[PDB]
Amino acid sequence: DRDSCVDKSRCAKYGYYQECQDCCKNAGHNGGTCMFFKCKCA
Repeated sequence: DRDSCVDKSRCAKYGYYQECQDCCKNAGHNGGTCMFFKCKCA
């Protein structure tokens, strides 16, 4: 799942966000980036 770090990932139009970032390290994606109003990861 990790909905909280994919769709419900509390981000902006574009940017970065340490929450989804650090979550995504743990997930093993790599890290996160904001766009187009959510945080997505690798």
